[PDB]
Amino acid sequence: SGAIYVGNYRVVNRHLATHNDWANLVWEDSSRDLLVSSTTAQGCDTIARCDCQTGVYYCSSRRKHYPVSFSKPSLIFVEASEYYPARYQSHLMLAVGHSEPGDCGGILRCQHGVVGIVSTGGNGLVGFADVRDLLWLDEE
Ligand SMILES: COc1ccccc1CC(=O)N1CCO[C@@H](C(N)=O)C1
Ligand SMILES: [Zn+2]
Repeated sequence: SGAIYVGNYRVVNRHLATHNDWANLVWEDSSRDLLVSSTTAQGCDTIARCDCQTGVYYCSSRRKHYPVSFSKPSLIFVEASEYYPARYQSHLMLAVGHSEPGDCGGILRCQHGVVGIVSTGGNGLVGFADVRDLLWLDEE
């Protein structure tokens, strides 16, 4: 589990969104596994606006943050899971690292701020849903 709290937005994996998230919906995209809902309180996270390919992510199944090198956001075939059939997920970045299903939501960050959240995994890989192109998270 896990979310990004920036401004009056909450960014979560679409497959982990709650009824309150759907009832206060700002934007959602199944092909990216992302959903954004509105919040009453202002958050403290800031979004990275860069093309870094190195950063650090939180892994809840190890209670640890790991440094990683990750690929640029792209269209990748992801195997079937409990939440989606096997399909192409867009804006996904891959790294070598530990991830279990419940690790979804962990933040990936670089020197500039939050880059994305854990979305996929398996066999020593971890995939992150990028948020650096969502410029509207910084305003309104
Ligand atoms: C954290 O992912 C792991 C890790 C190890 C093994 C399996 C998973 C589960 C997984 O790949 N999912 C969860 C549901 O959403 C899927 C998606 N975003 O397409 C991806
Ligand atoms: Zn950066």
